[PDB]
Amino acid sequence: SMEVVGDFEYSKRDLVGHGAFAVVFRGRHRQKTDWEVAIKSINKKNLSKSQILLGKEIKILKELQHENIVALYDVQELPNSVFLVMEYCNGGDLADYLQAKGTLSEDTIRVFLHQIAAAMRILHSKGIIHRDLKPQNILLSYANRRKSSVSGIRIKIADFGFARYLHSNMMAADLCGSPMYMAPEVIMSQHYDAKADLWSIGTVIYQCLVGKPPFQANSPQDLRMFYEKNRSLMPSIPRETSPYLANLLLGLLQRNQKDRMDFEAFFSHPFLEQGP
Amino acid sequence: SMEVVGDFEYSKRDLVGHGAFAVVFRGRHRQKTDWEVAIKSINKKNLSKSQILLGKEIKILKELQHENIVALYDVQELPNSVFLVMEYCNGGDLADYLQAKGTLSEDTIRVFLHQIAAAMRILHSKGIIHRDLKPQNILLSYANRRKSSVSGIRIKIADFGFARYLHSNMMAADLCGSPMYMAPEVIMSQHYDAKADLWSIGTVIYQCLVGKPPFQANSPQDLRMFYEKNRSLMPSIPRETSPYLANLLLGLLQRNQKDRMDFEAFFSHPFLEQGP
Ligand SMILES: O=C(NCCCNc1nc(Nc2cccc(CN3CCOCC3)c2)ncc1C1CC1)C1CCC1
Ligand SMILES: O=C(NCCCNc1nc(Nc2cccc(CN3CCOCC3)c2)ncc1C1CC1)C1CCC1
Ligand SMILES: [Cl-]
Ligand SMILES: [Cl-]
Repeated sequence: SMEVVGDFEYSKRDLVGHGAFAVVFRGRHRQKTDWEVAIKSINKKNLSKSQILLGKEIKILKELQHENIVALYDVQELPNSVFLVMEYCNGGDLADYLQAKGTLSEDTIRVFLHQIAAAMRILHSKGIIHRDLKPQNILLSYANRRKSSVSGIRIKIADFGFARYLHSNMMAADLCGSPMYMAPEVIMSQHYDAKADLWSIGTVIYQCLVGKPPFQANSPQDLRMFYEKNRSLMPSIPRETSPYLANLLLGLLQRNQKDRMDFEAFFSHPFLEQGP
Repeated sequence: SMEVVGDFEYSKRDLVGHGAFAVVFRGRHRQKTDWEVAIKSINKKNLSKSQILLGKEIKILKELQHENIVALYDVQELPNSVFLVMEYCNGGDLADYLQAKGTLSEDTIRVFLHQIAAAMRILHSKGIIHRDLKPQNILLSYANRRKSSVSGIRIKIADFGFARYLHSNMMAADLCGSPMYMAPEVIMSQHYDAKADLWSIGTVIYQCLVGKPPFQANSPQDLRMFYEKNRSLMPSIPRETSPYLANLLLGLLQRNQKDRMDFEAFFSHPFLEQGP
């Protein structure tokens, strides 16, 4: 029993992930059957009870077209559900890759980070923040399943469900007329969460290096309060960590956004600029 | 020549406002012709080139149903355009009312502010900020055109095109799974623009009292830079202003968001709690 979604199909058995409002299946083109796809099914009624808008991810994925961001191939609307047909990542997620490898070398981390940074450059230039980056939505794709080493992995960022747009300066003036009544922080495009992804990336790199996240907690409750109470945190960096990677990690893992490394500093951090 | 929009109609001659992506016409129910409506026409192609999502205003207007917020009656989608059929405000905007009256008494300001505050309470409870409040989208409605004095005016907030949702604490955990990789400012719901509307309201009240906005500028450019350069501003309050209204104005018109009065303080400000 295959479900049909435009020119594609999937089995409901082939679940490859899910969240509150969506499930994702491995599927394929119905005729070009070696063209695998990831089909995301969103329940409309469940979604309208959140603040999440239905067309946000669609629009973002079209605007973010790039080799380190999952592609969107088709949208199919039904009475109850919307289907997004997107790029399938045949390597699964970074979480599983880490479980299998334990910890990554600094050389491997550098290669992955170069790709994550490329993704982040395209988000940055469109004023998009992801806000929920984690090993579960940083995905691995192998172009040939023969080339199965690090140099055959292409990283692709997924799940923009919790993402948001940041306006620029005239992005406020150009559509909202005279700004005379507009709050200064809106006119000036001041955004508390503009560096959210940089923290995330920090936690992920740290976990690649060390084998655990830098600040664990038994629940969402504990982690909120731990971050509430401790207004300044030092992650534990192993002594063996190269000086520049440690510098990068401590810059990313700044509890206070204003003290956190910004994108240009991240993109041009000396750890990232290397040869082999 | 009347255009038809579901059970309603309008003339293209009866333009009552516009912006970058929309025009609004006075119209009416086709059979109950004394039921006036405001019909907003949005060009789809123009809109998709902005960051603005098409269904945002629709969803917000449904969630904000309230007597000081324009109602949404119908949505009609066409190949090129979406039409929103909304509550018509037969009194026009506050801008025109101010042009005609010059300046308002403190008693009148108190009555208008009570209604604006009621609107703000419903936004606040749904975590919505408007971000572009101004005299042009704070509208006047008269239920009987006979009762034409202040006590016959009902204030209604309009144009949520530039509005945004703020998540709550578990609004992050409840949909985005484990928050272990999530930025602290995202987990904690820290928002630079959470008080944007309070500044706006400040500028509007000030203009009602004084007859001009507190910080004029020849362009959007000047106003941005003036706010960039001057990190602390004192609005000029007339000596005749009642002490508590002056206090309220200076609390709202804080250039720096962190020093600005918050919603609960605004809603319970002693100027607002009065009898006649
Ligand atoms: O997209 C989400 N999470 C990311 C993981 C699931 N989605 C994807 N998974 C994948 N592939 C995948 C993810 C996890 C596991 C696997 C299955 N493994 C493949 C290799 O090893 C065998 C099993 C494959 N590719 C693409 C995608 C996204 C839609 C474009 C959210 C879950 C609701 C949306
Ligand atoms: O909604 C917008 N701006 C607010 C003013 C235009 N819209 C409205 N105007 C009004 N009425 C209105 C506004 C300005 C002028 C007038 C015309 N006057 C009526 C009384 O005196 C005679 C002329 C009437 N009512 C409702 C609405 C909004 C859609 C629900 C934006 C313009 C693109 C969206
Ligand atoms: Cl957004
Ligand atoms: Cl939003």
